[PDB]
Amino acid sequence: KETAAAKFERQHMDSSTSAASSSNYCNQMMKSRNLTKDRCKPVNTFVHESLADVQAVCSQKNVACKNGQTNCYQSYSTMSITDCRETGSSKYPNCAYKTTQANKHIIVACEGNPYVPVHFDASV
Repeated sequence: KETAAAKFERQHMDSSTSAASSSNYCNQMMKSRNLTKDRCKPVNTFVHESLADVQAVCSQKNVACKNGQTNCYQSYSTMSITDCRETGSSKYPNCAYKTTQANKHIIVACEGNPYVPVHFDASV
């Protein structure tokens, strides 16, 4: 089965670009990372930082997760991210997104040994 750590990398890591490439980026990436296979996933964030820098967030500021669990962590530094947001006119299987870049602190949930990101909770 795909591991939880690998699923986070597939859904949320894009270190090959420094920023929300193009207006096409979320349309291409939501499809290529398999987030439009079963339905249009409504919102998703990609992080444009190294894998090591995202993994290191699991040792940074401990914050409450939106679900009330305690295993979330906020990055001390801002990170380059792209938020993808399904358009009003998007109909599966032709899932359409708006691409918006930001520089924000990320909040991730971490689990396991090694203790690594398994969930993207929020950006602030």
